Amino acid sequence: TMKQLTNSMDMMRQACAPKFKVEEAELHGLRKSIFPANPDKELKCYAMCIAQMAGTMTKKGEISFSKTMAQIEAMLPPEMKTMAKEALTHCKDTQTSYKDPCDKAYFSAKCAADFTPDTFMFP
Ligand SMILES: c1ccc2[nH]ccc2c1
Repeated sequence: TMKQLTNSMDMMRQACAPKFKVEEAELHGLRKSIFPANPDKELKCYAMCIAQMAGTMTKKGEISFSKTMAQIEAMLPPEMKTMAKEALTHCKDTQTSYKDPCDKAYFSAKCAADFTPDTFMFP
């Protein structure tokens, strides 16, 4: 149900957010696909914390396509799996443009948020 998904996301937020000096409005906006254009590293590294928590960012700091697909199939309602997978496919190479894995995580999520703002949700 959406409550199971939302509660899951809140859990990840609560584990990651305290470790970073994020601005409250900026953190809140991510849940509804509102991604600041050029935020400070606190918000970007929060996004990495979340990716690592979802187990989709490796130790080496790459975002795994297969692991993100699997998370999509497990966590999303059947009516949302298709756009999420299309978003992932559209944004799969965003990470190759950034050396810093906080940028990799943040701008890959931002890519997905820009691509499908009506559906994307971030912890
Ligand atoms: C940021 C970027 C890519 C991601 N895949 C799963 C979580 C996540 C967060």
